[PDB]
Amino acid sequence: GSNSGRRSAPPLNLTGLPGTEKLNEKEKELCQVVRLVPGAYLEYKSALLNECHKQGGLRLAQARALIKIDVNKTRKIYDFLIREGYITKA
Repeated sequence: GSNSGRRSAPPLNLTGLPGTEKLNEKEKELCQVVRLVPGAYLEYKSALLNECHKQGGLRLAQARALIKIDVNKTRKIYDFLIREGYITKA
């Protein structure tokens, strides 16, 4: 047999959603705790990476504005790429 991409299914809605099959063990908990969606987060994560590299020097404010899905919701997604290293904080 081989991997199935199902595992024990994380909490909230994100066990067989479109993208969780790629969500890493880290991003998974980040979206689950924030109740986010796979494709949704996968999108903002990609756009933020391209824009941040284009403008170079994007901070949290730009995140809550570009992907203004909410208040702490964007702060958690951005604080992840920022502290992780995917993007920078000015």
